[PDB]
Amino acid sequence: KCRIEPVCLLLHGSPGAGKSVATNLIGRSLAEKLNSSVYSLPPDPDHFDGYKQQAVVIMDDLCQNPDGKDVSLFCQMVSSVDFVPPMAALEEKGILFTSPFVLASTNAGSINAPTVSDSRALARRFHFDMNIEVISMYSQNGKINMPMSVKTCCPVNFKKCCPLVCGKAIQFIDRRTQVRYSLDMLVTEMFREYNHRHSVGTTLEALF
Ligand SMILES: CNCC[C@H](Oc1ccc(C(F)(F)F)cc1)c1ccccc1
Ligand code: NA
Ligand code: NA
Ligand SMILES: [Zn+2]
Repeated sequence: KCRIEPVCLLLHGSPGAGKSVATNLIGRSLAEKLNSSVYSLPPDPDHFDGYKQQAVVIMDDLCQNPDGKDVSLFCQMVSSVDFVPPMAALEEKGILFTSPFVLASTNAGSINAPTVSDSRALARRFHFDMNIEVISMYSQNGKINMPMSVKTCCPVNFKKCCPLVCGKAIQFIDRRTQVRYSLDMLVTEMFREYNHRHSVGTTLEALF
């Protein structure tokens, strides 16, 4: 346990609910706070082609019934263990996974791991576990309207505001408590959690 655990978000939404744009805006806002960038993890087995310790890793379109290999990898990523992603297949040197944020999205209502033990392990890692709701005036034919939603309407974590950012077009609902957030509010909550985990007091508390 030498690593601070990444702060992890899981977004559940129907197809066309804006999941991919939401994770890429949340990730870019967080990544810029850390003077870094976003990396989308390839879904295929050697998942880390292009990984350069970017501050934000995104996993889009998680399936409802993941492979044991996928569960295993995810549980390593979102933990305090030092580990080297599978890079030998890419003929690239082993580098440590050090990204402090992991964002994922799924069309599944609930992720079912192979065993209930694995389901518990996933649940303790999805620190922010949120449902996406698209507001009906910003959706047509089940698809979020991006021109409408990005048109400039101030926000805390973005330069300009738009319906996507301030909760007019898309909202996030906490799956446990039903508390509701805009995208802007969610970035604040996630960065606050990152600061909590890196604070001196928190890291010292772990010595007892
Ligand atoms: C074959 N297509 C799905 C492969 C895989 O799906 C996953 C689904 C769930 C998880 C979990 F649960 F977070 F571990 C991890 C991966 C995935 C999805 C997106 C990015 C990397 C891996
Ligand atoms: Na948490
Ligand atoms: Na509509
Ligand atoms: Zn706005």
